[PDB]
Amino acid sequence: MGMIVFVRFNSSYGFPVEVDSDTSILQLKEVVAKRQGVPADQLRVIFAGKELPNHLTVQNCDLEQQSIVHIVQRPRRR
Repeated sequence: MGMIVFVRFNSSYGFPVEVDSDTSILQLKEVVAKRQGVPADQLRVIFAGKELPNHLTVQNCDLEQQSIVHIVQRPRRR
């Protein structure tokens, strides 16, 4: 109980985040906004070829135990 999803932000590897079925994408983004000092509205979550919107929750999308997501910043100088 209590799932782990790994979060990769500007790194080659993702850190473990305890989440559950009710955790939303916006909330997950907020863990990174607080770690990087960047606003959550300038962050996006990409998972298994899908950029996931703020309101979706874990039980409402394909995230499962130990999924790894890639959080990127927008806008960001390329």
